[PDB]
Amino acid sequence: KYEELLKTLENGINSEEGEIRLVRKSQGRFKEEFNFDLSLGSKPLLTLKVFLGRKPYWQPWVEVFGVNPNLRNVFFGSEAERKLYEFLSEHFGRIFVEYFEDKETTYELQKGVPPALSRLGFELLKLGYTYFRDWFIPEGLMEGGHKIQAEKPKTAEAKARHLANLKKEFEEFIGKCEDEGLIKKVKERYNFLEEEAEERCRLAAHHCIHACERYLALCTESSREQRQHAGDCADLCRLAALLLERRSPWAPAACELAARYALACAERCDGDEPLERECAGACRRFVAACAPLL
Amino acid sequence: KYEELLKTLENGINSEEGEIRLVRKSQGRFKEEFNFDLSLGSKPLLTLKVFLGRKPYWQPWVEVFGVNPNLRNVFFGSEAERKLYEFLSEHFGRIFVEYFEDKETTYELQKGVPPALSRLGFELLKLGYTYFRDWFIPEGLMEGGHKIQAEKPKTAEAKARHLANLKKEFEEFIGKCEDEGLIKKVKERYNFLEEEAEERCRLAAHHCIHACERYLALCTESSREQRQHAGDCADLCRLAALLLERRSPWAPAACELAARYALACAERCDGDEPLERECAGACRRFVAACAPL
Amino acid sequence: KYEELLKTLENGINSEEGEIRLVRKSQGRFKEEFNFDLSLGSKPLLTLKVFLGRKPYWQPWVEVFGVNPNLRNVFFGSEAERKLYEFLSEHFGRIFVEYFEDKETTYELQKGVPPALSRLGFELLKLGYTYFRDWFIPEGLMEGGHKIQAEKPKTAEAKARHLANLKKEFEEFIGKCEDEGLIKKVKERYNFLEEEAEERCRLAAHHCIHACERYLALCTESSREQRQHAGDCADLCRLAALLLERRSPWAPAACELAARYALACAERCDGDEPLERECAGACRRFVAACAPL
Amino acid sequence: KYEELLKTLENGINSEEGEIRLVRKSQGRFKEEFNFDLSLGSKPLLTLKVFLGRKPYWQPWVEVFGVNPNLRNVFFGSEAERKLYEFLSEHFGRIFVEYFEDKETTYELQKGVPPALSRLGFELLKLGYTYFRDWFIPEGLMEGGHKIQAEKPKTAEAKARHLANLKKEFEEFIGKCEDEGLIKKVKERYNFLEEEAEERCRLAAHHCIHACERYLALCTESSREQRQHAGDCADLCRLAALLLERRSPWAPAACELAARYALACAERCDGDEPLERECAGACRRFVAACAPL
Amino acid sequence: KYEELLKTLENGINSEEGEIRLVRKSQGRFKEEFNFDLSLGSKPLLTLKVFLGRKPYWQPWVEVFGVNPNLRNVFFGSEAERKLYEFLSEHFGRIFVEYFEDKETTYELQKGVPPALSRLGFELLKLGYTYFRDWFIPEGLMEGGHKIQAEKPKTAEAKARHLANLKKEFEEFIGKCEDEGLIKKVKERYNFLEEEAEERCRLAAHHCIHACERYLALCTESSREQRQHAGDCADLCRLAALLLERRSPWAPAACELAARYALACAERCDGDEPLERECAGACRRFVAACAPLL
Amino acid sequence: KYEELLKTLENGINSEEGEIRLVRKSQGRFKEEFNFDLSLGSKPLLTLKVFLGRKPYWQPWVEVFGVNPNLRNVFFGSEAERKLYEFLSEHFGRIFVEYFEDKETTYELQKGVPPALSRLGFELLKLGYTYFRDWFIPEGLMEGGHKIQAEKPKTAEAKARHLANLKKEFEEFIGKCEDEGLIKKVKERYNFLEEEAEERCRLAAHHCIHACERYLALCTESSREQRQHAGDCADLCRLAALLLERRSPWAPAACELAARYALACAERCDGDEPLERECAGACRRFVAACAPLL
Repeated sequence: KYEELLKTLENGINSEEGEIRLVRKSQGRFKEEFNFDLSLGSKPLLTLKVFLGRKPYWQPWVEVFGVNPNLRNVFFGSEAERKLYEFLSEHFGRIFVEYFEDKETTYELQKGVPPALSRLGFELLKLGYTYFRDWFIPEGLMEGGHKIQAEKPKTAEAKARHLANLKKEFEEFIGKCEDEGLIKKVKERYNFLEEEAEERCRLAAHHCIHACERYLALCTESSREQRQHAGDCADLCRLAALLLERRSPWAPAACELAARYALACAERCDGDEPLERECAGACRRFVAACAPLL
Repeated sequence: KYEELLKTLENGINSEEGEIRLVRKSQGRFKEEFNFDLSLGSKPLLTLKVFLGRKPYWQPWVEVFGVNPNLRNVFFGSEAERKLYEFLSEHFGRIFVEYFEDKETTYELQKGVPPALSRLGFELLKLGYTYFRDWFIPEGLMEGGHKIQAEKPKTAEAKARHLANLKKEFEEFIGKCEDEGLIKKVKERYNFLEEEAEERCRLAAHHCIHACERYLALCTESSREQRQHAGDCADLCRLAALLLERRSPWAPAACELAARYALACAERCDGDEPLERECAGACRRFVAACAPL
Repeated sequence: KYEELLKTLENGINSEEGEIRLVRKSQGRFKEEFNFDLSLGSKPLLTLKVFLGRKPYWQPWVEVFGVNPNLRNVFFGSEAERKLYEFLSEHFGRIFVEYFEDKETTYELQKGVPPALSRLGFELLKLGYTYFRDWFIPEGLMEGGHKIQAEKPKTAEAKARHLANLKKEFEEFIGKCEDEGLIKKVKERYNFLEEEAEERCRLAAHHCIHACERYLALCTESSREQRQHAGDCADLCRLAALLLERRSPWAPAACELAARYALACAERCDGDEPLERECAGACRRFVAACAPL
Repeated sequence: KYEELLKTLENGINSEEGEIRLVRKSQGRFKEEFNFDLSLGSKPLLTLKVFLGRKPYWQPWVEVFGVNPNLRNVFFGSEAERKLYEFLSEHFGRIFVEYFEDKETTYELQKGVPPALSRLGFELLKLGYTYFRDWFIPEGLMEGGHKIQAEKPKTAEAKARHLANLKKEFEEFIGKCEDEGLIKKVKERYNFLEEEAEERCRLAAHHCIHACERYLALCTESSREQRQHAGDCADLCRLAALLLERRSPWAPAACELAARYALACAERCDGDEPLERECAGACRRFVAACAPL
Repeated sequence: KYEELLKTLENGINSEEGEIRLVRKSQGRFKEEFNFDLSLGSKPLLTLKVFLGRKPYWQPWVEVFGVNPNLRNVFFGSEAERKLYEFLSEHFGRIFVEYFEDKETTYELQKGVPPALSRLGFELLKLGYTYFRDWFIPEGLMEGGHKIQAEKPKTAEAKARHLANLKKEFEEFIGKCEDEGLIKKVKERYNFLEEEAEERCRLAAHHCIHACERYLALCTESSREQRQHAGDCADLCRLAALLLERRSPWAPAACELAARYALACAERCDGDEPLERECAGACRRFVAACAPLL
Repeated sequence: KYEELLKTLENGINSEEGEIRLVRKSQGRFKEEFNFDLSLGSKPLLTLKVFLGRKPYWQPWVEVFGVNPNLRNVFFGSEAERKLYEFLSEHFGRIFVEYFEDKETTYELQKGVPPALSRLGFELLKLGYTYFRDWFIPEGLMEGGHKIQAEKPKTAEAKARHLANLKKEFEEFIGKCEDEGLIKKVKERYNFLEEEAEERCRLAAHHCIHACERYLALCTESSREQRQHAGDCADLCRLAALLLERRSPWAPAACELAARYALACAERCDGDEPLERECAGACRRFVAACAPLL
């Protein structure tokens, strides 16, 4: 677990803004803790502070800080930044990021944007981090207190709680804002999250319906509670589909429901056959397509 | 209006228990207020105290009280009771009924049953009265204070307001009660409503549906957030009937979805024109139908 | 007290609509309780139910009810109504008036107008009744429950308590109402009060002013926090009259300042002596005057 | 039940002020409802309006009202009043008494005395009525609304519920009142109760004590958390009597301890058997006794 | 902006307790951040940690810490201390100050004095800092957590909110205290703030009245809404004046009001003339004299 | 005060897990502040950070941190650990302890055990620390934020408030837990606290009763308010005794009360005699035996 990191950074992480490399390393406060100094090309970029974990009670986390102010406009918002986080998410469930050198994000948070929807928070949201905390402790009191903390959801349940929470704070945010430029930006971000879910739902439903359609169709010895299951599930997935194909905002409400009786259709039509292997199957992939919506 | 009454009561109402007749009438405290004493068969039955209204600010109401105790087990739960309320429901939007002589209603109310779902209150609910109050003022203080008051909803908006609250009142009792017979009785009363509600949805959605088709069709100068609104509303309402069609089990969930984005259509398609008047109208008559679900 | 009454009512009250006469009287439920039926001209008018008091614990009160419907558009809004209340205000600190037959009052109350500012309630407000209750108990439950109850303030302290609350009640209605005619009517009723309140201030400040001059002057053994208190109070009250003098627009702000540090003078200059009795007194009669501002 | 009444009232109740007799009776609004007019000596006294009950859902009640004002200083505070309530307490679990003609009660209620501790309410408290309501609806609105309503406790559980609340109501008044005579009167009324409560404890603990001895003794198949429960309860109750024995000053603190772990015995030793029925029973009759302490 | 500081400390800051001089400097955590070590005379005194700002989203701040315990009773409460803060306010809108070595202030805060009214907080209050935070994080958890943070108000509005807030906490404080010595001290402080405002109001009113007096007096073509404006404003300023001349506590309530119709008089009587140049003028200086009261 | 520490650690603190010794020392942030590095036998163990106090406003405190992860299972839970804290309580009223290297305690806190009843918190509870705070600041935000802080009660009053508080949180805890193993552990701990108090109460009562018994017995010129005092107190102490001898849970409720009228008996029966010297005496020792219960 420790070496996937050290070796990945030793070879380097490439980017169009320069290649990201390890400059210096040092032991952190605990035995499972380390400081990694990084360069971009040859110039100093930032430091990672890492804790590797101690099973079972202590999770790994990584802290990115000490960004070179001279690279702040170059780095923040660059594919360099993206590729670094992509790498970190592969290994760390909790991440902290100092935002002093990030003018965009800084500005946005000060205007009340939910943390998950700021320039920087959304980079992490895209990578699956769902629970956010915005720290802004006065540096005069304690330094290094201007950080976004982000964690991946431990269950399907918290994840939905969190997305529900972000949905609430967004709408609450939309309602109090009076910057036309800012609102538009914030909205592109939600849609993009909404949008990617809607497009997979569009298809999973297609092939959930056809699984349900084909199921009740030719499968010989089935119930009527089951041809009412595959029967109705397919029609839910149909309407869900209708709203999503016209890209209507009321689609996920439809998707959410259709998911329930795809789950109900999945759960109860399954067994050993090829058809209920794929009907219940396609439902569950339909039930799955719906979760990141809400 | 008063002569409509005097004529019916003099004429009689037939029932398995005898004819209900006007015995005697008299002028009340007010100008449009009257007391009608009724007999059932050969015996005295009860009094109606009626107010005919003073439009627009004073609604008509009727109070049923002073039941003959010799007839107490004869009247409550009878065709006589139905025939009278069925009758009264046609002229009064507001009704009061003393339930002292009705042990069922009494017992049920004493054990926490919502008034609309009590033996007596339920008869009124069948006839369209949606708002209920259970009064139980001590007689040592003021005479004439054990009454169920019930009202017809003032608007489609109110009609739905009353029913949603009643659903909420229903589940609380259900969960906190521990008498199965009572619970079975009450659930049964509740269930009958839902089933009748589904058939009410079959049509209300219909004259709601041809209303949204009619709205987005010819009404040109509307927003386009509105035609996605009126557009999606209709199809939600389209899918729903389909489930009641086959009388399907996964139906009440859907009308519940379809009703929420039927309300959003009502709210956002406001207007002075005929086209948006009947559109929002037809949507809202569907939602009221939907509430006990 | 009762003979004062019997004599006046037998004698008559003159008005543009006819003479109000005692038709018939009768002993009530209690010893000092009586019903007086009145005629207006040739026709029956209404009943007064009166209580004469049982000092100190039972205040006198009068209830106006049972209005002749043939005269309903004749009486409400008339010299007859004024003459009766103007009369009643001289003997009863508490009054009840059924407003069923008064559509204005009805409508206004139904649309959320505070009772004191309704057509009917306002007549009572003019006569010094400051505390109001709008009762609207359903007649199916209890007969005789649509009444405005109004009371004269028990103290200068109460007098001001009632009026401050009414100002608060006024602005809420103003802001949430969307009927200009009604709002204009109500603001007009409100405005008339303020204007009359300003002239009430012209004098109340006066016999408040010579009271503080009189207080700090000769009363020696008082604190010195008190003479800055009574001292500043007076001059605040001095500057204020000056603005009402010229009937100036920047006036109501000032009495509002002067009233706050008139209250602080009341509160801190307490005492058994005549000098502090009339000082705090005269300050407090000024504040009550000030409240609707 | 009604003939028990008619006979007693016709017969008379003797007292220092004269014989109370039935003057006249009449059928009320309901079947078991009757009005009895009474005379005291040669003069008319008051009316009883009575309800005999309709088991199980309608408790009997009696309302005392319409007192002869010529006798107002004769009746309230008299053997006549005691003899009537002492009598009524034997047939009615619920009582209403108009207190208009009782200045003491009036004054006390007007000055914030809890009803049970007012002159009138206290007479009822002596007879076992534990739940009180002081009604004071304005007569301009509804006639017959100044009454004390008092009820016998429905269970040992309720009996204690009423008394604990009254203790709480007592200390608030005590602390916020500044009339020593009134406070002395009220404390005196309160004190008399506590003293009588202690003797009530002497026995209730007793038939509570032999009940727990009887419980843990032979009842074998009980938990062992229960025999420490029933075990400790009893000894707490054992130590307590010992302090009332000598009528000791450190006593009320102890019954207060012993009552808390008497309640825990009630709560945890539940059961269908006779042995746990009378055990929890005897514990709970002790706690109700304990509450005013 | 950076050099006004470095040079001012290089020449020195004088005081009767010794001269304040720069001993050592060092780069802080960010590029715009620095540590300045200071001496008093020749002896070590304290360190400043400074952030210079990064327009537009990051304000400058300065942190004073690491006070020599040996100079704690000499330094705290001295003109040396005063002159140092006077200098800092000239350049920094936010300041943090460690109070371990300050027995007076420490004691007072522990007794509940609002932070703005403690020995040390009032030194800063005098210099215009209006928003306060009292930090007392356990040093065992985090060191350097016993600090007063103080900021200047960003608007006239917040300033009044803050003064209102301090007025509320003071009165609330007065009411719960039972130390005769402490209360007296706390009160001298409020008065001094109250007092300095009252004395300028005394005069601004004098010359606001005379501006209004002279205005309605000789100015030929004016309205009656305007001779009611200058007319009434002058009389407000008069009463205000009366209460302030007898030094009555109820004066600022009067001053506050008179300000409104001095503002109303200022706003509406102004235009091109010499007289409304100075009438509206004198009102606005009267409206201005009133603000620091409340 | 400073040297009792330095010398005690120089000679060493012994334990069966090895002897605890000073490795290195260093000056802390303040003049009254120090870092002590410690060894177990010859191996590194942990660091103490100490503040010695500055009378009157600043209490001493000590911070234990930087535990060797390699000794974490050896150290935590060992008599070595016990003896170190025993020593610290003798000199410090406030203590902070880092718990990363403590698997037992860590696990338990994460399950909601009141801090005073965790493995580590109870070690301190036994030593008289009564007020607890559980810190778990994210190390990514600030390191060294996973600590238990514990303080001794400043008065008899707070102490009872605290014990009452722990009693409330315990019962509240018992009610929400669903780990049979964990609950049992948590309960042994409360009982042990409850138990040690009950056993002293058993005896103090014995000799309080006999003090009261002997008092009213032979003492010639006494009141009847006094023979009602010693009279009744003895009987309270008797019942209290009865419940405690059968070890009934309802005993301290009895003990609590009996304490009141032992106090009442103590206070009022005392004076110059040998008997009221010991009666009031024995009561007060009875009143005293009761306090740590609740």
